Amino acid sequence: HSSGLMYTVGDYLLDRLHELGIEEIFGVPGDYNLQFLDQIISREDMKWIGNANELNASYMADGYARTKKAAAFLTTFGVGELSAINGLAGSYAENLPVVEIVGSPTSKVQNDGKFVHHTLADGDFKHFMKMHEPVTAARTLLTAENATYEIDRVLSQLLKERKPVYINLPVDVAAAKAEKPALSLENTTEQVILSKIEESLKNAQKPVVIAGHEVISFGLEKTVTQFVSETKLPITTLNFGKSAVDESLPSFLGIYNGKLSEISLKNFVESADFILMLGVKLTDSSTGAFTHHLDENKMISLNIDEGIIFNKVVEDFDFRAVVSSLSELKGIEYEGQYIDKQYEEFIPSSAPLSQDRLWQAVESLTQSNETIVAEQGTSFFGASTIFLKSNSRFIGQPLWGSIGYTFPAALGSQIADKESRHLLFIGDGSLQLTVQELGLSIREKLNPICFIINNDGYTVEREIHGPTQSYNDIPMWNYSKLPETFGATEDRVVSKIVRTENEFVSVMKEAQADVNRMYWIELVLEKEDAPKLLKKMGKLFAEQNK
Amino acid sequence: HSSGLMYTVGDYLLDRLHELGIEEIFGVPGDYNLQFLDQIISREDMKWIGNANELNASYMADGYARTKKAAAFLTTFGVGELSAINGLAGSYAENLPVVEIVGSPTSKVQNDGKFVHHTLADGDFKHFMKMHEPVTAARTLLTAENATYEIDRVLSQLLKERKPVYINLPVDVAAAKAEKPALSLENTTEQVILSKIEESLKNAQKPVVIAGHEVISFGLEKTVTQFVSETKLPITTLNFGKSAVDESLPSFLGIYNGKLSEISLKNFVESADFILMLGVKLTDSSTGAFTHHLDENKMISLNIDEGIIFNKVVEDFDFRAVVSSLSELKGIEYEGQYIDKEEFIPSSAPLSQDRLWQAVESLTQSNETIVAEQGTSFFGASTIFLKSNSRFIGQPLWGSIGYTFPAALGSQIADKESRHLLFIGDGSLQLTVQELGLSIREKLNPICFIINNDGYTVEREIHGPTQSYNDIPMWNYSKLPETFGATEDRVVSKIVRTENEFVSVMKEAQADVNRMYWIELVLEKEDAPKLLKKMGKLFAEQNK
Ligand SMILES: Cc1ncc(Cc2c([C@@H](C)O)sc(CCOP(=O)(O)OP(=O)(O)O)c2C)c(N)n1
Ligand SMILES: Cc1ncc(Cc2c([C@@H](C)O)sc(CCOP(=O)(O)OP(=O)(O)O)c2C)c(N)n1
Ligand SMILES: [Mg+2]
Ligand SMILES: [Mg+2]
Repeated sequence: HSSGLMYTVGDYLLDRLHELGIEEIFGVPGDYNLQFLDQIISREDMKWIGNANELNASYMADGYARTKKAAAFLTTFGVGELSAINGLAGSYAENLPVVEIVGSPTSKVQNDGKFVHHTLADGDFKHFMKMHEPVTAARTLLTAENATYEIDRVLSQLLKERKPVYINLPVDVAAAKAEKPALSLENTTEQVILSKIEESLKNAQKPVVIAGHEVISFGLEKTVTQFVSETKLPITTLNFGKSAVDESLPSFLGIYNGKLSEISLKNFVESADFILMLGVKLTDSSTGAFTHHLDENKMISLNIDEGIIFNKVVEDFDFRAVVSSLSELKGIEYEGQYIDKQYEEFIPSSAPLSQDRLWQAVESLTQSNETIVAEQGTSFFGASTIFLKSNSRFIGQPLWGSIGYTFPAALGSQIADKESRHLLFIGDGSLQLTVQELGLSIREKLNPICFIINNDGYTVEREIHGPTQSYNDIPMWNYSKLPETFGATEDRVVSKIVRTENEFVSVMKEAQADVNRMYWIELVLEKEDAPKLLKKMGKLFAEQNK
Repeated sequence: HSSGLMYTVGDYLLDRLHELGIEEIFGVPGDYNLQFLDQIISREDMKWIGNANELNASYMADGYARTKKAAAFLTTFGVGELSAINGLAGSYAENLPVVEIVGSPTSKVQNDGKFVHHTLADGDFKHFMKMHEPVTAARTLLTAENATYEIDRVLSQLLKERKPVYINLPVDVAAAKAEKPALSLENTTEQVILSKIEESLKNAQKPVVIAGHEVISFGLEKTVTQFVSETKLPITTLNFGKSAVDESLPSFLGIYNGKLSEISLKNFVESADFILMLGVKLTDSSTGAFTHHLDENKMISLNIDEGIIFNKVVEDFDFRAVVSSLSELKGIEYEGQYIDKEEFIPSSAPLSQDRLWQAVESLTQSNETIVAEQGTSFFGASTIFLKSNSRFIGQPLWGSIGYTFPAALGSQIADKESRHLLFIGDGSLQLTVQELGLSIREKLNPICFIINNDGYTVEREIHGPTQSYNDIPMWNYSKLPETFGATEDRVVSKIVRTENEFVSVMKEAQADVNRMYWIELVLEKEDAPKLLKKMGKLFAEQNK
């Protein structure tokens, strides 16, 4: 004790999760995990945060992982795990270190082949783990004797690749005896790679660094930011991995998005004489539908699973080790120009809110040490191009792109860093998929600023195909009234409806000033209104489907 | 004159769905399915009914299947289909004929291995179909050259087994040319089975029939009901397959649930000299945690996959064909007795669980469908005797909480003339509440009871009665319809606390066929119906 005044498999698992930095476990209870849940409740160093449903729990764990750099959630066998699998798939796609724990029937029930609840009544308890093979880096069915090695094996794989892993935990196994961990869980080609990077950077007249999502996966943002700060090297990111570096760096150019990039940024990146890509994946939504021009002949790219050194593929290196050794490089100093930074100002009028003006206002009014979370739809595509301030971050999911993700994800991220004020931008259509975590937000007394874009349906989809087709319409809820209906009082959540630019600035300032309450702001915009980038990207998506 | 002087693969699929009797398609749009969606919207013979999310869409299609006897839903590649997979798993477990259509990127995009949205950015577009293998009877990724063959193959498997099937439909493939279908979709072993059943029923002095969920799967309820009515044979069902026969039959004994059965029913079933089981599976929640006593030496059981004739296994038979030939058997008439069959008088007393289900039993009418969610609702409602032409939807094998709300709406869409009564707990409603918008848009008139007992009471009864994980955030449930956009001409919302209030509101609801009823029932967290008090401890022992 600080004052100076049987261990089980369940304790071992929880101790290892604590080592990973996890202080909160998400999910939904079931009879097959209640005894292990008791162990979670008893922990002084970690909190159970129960969700309304398992898909939302998986999304929430993903957001938490993006900020905390590790996460865990708990489901019940069959019905819980299968409800969550789309969230885990997203975590695999965008490479987030999430542990799913699945409580399963006792070893004896499984071995007896009993037709119990949450099964297909065929006595086979292994179908569901098999179904997770494509979306997990490692998976295990624990036994009393295998538990400590199996837990360590799969969590070591989480540390190695920062992809999700899967632990099936039978009821009786969690209660079985174990002993405390003895040790914690935590170069030639690597040194060659560093020498070639050093040589290339020093010889380059116009170098450019491109940082991506795998930097975020490994929590290497501060490391890359420091490297770029010290060397003054020009840097850009895709919208996939936005905030992989601090956007207040003087050498940060903006977001490269193929032919949809700002012209001066596009010209700079595409005329660079050397390109260093760190943890980047080029996807449709992050390259203006594959209209990027990045010359492999002038490039060294480093990813988790491979590196390409001027066209030579290498696999025998550690991505984290190489990136962390970049500030052993001395004497690299860019002496050229960057591009002109446009002046950021927003002067409101009484005009009704429009998309392009909305994002101009958000850019101006967002502060340092805030996290912007933006949903697929007008929100992602508008917010993607805003210049973030010092120590500010971004969460978007452009590869997996599961609408509804951002609401639970914003809440998980907000729990992960209570000192970083989260601003959520989510569409009306997207909120309807995951709205039930509003209850959790109230119970946990979270204080994010949530903006719900009521544009009477799926505007991003209207921009791609069938602008006046009925399938792009949704039932209109009274969005501003949701907190009250879900049990919130005025001293917990402040709810608003905003129609004009003047109203938006007033509420935004009011919300930003009041750090001790959650804000729930219904923004009314026209269904035909889309931000400039989305008007362009919509037609590219449409072309891709022809 | 005086002088003497196109059809596509998408259309083909929709024509086949029409053939299956499907008039509504559920789901959620995505760019990879919008052009196929245009084809659905254009149809005169079926309607797109868009859901809030895909899990709910799969649940809704399942409920629709239970009543309509076939169903379809549409998702987008990756994110849509994986969101729905728990619903499809439940349809596989409980054997419902649901078709999932997944809209996927163009064949060119797939062949080029492009890193497009809703993928793992590895160029592989086959992972998600593989993930469906254990929960589908058949699956296909359509090409322009195999599309009609493959549609017919998988829909024929749906007809054969009545389990869910899966069709991945690339954008360009749906728009590819096709020709209208040339053919419609559709032994001694069966004769021996029928003869052995006939002989056993002829010679039996105390036969009993047990009907199960696979009867519901094949739409054989009326067939089995007719057979039992003609022969006067004693019949029971498990709670898994409740309403596989009409419960108003004179020879309907009640629900057999192992040692938790009513004593006279248990004694009757377990002393029968011959047992005929039709489409039954014995599961923990449907046998009082495996405390049933059914002697295979006295039994002929028929299932979709397998038949057992006095311990001898048979497989070369058509389950539907055999069940459909039972009314042709002769010299079968039961001449014995059954088992012996209180007026419900309400008071101002606060609502309690056992009294609630007594009231429901007394007030339920003919031509209703009762839907009951895992929790106090299922365990209470499962023993109510249904009136004539009334049905039940419960999911005791798969047991996914939240299922019943979308399922109840889907079933209600499937049969507009059966008034649906839903009993769902507060904890369960919180998983699937967003389909309230759909119910309002579609002007559905079910009667919905939400059991507000301040958390997960069934779980409290199993383990940790005062542990914080059994608590949930309390919503103002009665206010949900209003907040989701309902007006008073569409939904009537109320909070009910007493027995008098309950009888009044249920009667009021049943009398008003033109509006939806949304009724919050207030009960204590410690209160559970008698069956659940027992089952809670049996689950606890099962997890030792
Ligand atoms: C789980 C799921 N289902 C379906 C989709 C398809 C889809 C998107 C594809 C393109 O990813 S964008 C979109 C509409 C989002 O509408 P909104 O939230 O109202 O946003 P806004 O009106 O501001 O554009 C859908 C349904 C998806 N991405 N994820
Ligand atoms: C999708 C999902 N998640 C979790 C469970 C576990 C579970 C049940 C296991 C046993 O199936 S029963 C139950 C509580 C239901 O609570 P309620 O709806 O408030 O019902 P009541 O309070 O009336 O008992 C849960 C969470 C489940 N069945 N399905
Ligand atoms: Mg919208
Ligand atoms: Mg409850």
